[PDB]
Amino acid sequence: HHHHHHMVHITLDRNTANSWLIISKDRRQVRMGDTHQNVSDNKERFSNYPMVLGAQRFSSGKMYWEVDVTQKEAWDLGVCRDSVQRKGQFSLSPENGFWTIWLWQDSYEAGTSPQTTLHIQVPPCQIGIFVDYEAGVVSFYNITDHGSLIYTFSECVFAGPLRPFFNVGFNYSGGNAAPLKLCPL
Ligand SMILES: CC(=O)N1CCN(c2ccc(Cl)cc2)CC1
Repeated sequence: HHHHHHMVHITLDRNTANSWLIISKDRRQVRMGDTHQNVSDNKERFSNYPMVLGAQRFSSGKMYWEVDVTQKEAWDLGVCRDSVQRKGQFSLSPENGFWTIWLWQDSYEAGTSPQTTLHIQVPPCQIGIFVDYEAGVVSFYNITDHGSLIYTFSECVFAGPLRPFFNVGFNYSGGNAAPLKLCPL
């Protein structure tokens, strides 16, 4: 792909984070803590899952960023509506305002309803995410495999401002403590 020139500098929004997340001082890295991180509750925080939003809101244009997923067993990545549900149980789908892919139990899947199997020969250490607001497109790229396409959501109905979306996943196994990191431009 040739989307690199639409690179944007994403930072994480502490106020949206699940209360067990630890965000670095530079707001570029997030990981699961072993306990509640001693923050007050608020209506923005994701309650049920280890999720956080980027601070940036997008309503036009073309945007590209990259996320490091090295040595994680489970994670979700993509974009979502600013108005997504924060509290309680929900599935990641375009109907609920999410355009995402994930790793879970040694398989990669796109967050359609129902979910779609992905075909990845080279497990990615870094993921590129491309959003074309006007075209209604969200695409995912395998940076470890020379930028090969993972998945394209097309005919997207964004229906609002978009935010970068992250889920570091639970760490029941003791093998998923590693962070998500926003990679430098
Ligand atoms: C609990 C803690 O402080 N940890 C564990 C997770 N860590 C980590 C960083 C990068 C990568 Cl690739 C893998 C794992 C940092 C140190």
